[PDB]
Amino acid sequence: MVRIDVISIFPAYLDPIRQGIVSVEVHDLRNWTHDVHRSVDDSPYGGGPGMVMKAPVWGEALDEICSEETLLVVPTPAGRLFDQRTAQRWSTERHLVFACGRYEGIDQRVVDDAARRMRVEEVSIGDYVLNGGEAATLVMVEAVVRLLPDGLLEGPSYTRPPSWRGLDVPPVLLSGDHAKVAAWRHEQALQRTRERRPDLLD
Amino acid sequence: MVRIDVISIFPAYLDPIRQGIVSVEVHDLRNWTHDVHRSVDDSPYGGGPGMVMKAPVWGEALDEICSEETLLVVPTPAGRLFDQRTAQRWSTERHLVFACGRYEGIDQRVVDDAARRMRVEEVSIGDYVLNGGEAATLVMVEAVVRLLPDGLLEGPSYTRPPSWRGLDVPPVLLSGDHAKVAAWRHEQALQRTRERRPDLLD
Ligand SMILES: Nc1ncnc2c1ncn2[C@@H]1O[C@H](CSCC[C@H](N)C(=O)O)[C@@H](O)[C@H]1O
Ligand SMILES: Nc1ncnc2c1ncn2[C@@H]1O[C@H](CSCC[C@H](N)C(=O)O)[C@@H](O)[C@H]1O
Repeated sequence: MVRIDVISIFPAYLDPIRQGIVSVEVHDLRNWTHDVHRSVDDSPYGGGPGMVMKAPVWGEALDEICSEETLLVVPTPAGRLFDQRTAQRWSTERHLVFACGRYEGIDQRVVDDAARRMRVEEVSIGDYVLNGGEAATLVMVEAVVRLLPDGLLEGPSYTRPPSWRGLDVPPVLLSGDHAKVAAWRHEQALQRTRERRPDLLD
Repeated sequence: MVRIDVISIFPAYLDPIRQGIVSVEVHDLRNWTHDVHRSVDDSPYGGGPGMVMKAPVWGEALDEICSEETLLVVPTPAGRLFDQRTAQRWSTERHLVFACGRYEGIDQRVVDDAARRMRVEEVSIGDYVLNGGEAATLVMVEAVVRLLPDGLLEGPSYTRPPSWRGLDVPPVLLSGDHAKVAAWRHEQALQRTRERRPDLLD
């Protein structure tokens, strides 16, 4: 079984995450604060464009939630790119903890302290900016959980009816020789990949 | 104002999307079915590993929801990569419709028919596989809405206290000359980018 914990100051954003193999629990980071303000952020050392999430609150939360078996994931635009191989690799883990940042991110010493006792991966889901780690956590959790018990883009798929609004299903798919269908699909996959993702051809 | 419509067979997955500039409405695709089964999928022409979403249900839904001003987004792993420039560009639109696929995706003629009357972008959020377009829609909507009224990864940030669990904030950030802080941050950004995203240096 894989146990998944998510820590966030917007726990309700993880509501879709529910939709004996996997367990999910979402925690409010403000539960490990001790001040009337329930403060989780503070001013950046060196100056900066926003606030930074405090280390003591995070360390206290991670002390309670994680153990030596934990793989701690920190969603961040400064991370390694999430990919299918990463999702497969994480699917074998027994305990994933997703630490969701907001503001400008989490004080670096949270990760440095955690790495003393567990494994930690900082991961971006793509080259675009979100407000927080929660949506990235939804994507990574879904990608992983769907893996529990070539290199061309996929081309177009069709289903019935054979004609719809003057647009016909390509005849080779209707008149089906397996070899001809595969050939047609490979050509479509290659053209699509050239058009949309030339990086995948180098 | 930007009006955002999402169409999905799992409308509840778009619940976080709520958290005079932007309007969001989620629709159940099965509302445009007419059979007792509320069927939205059918067998792939040419053979295939799964079912394909029917065109007539989608065209009927898109007839009701879209107009000539609409930019229709189809989340798909076969799409162009979503990026920050795309999110900025979409933030200027007046009407975004997100067509969420499941199973093996949507019959290609849905996109071909829609492109007769509107603009259509097929977009992937990254090189990993989800079950459906709904989580990708959460990411793209968040990236866009946060834009409404260099090229190195960001390095580490710190906030108080200056020492925590034997880990000190780097002294240059505490003893702050603006030029020295910027220099230190540029070096950290460069090393981090080399380590985690060498593709960004080519
Ligand atoms: N592409 C991405 N992948 C993973 N997490 C991301 C992400 N984009 C943003 N995040 C999450 O969002 C948090 C804040 S990033 C946004 C910072 C702030 N709004 C600003 O002025 O830019 C990060 O710490 C990370 O947890
Ligand atoms: N990286 C990505 N970016 C955008 N949409 C994606 C995506 N990965 C999956 N999707 C969405 O998920 C839908 C089904 S893809 C999964 C297909 C099926 N479960 C299988 O056997 O592989 C796509 O049509 C698209 O809407």
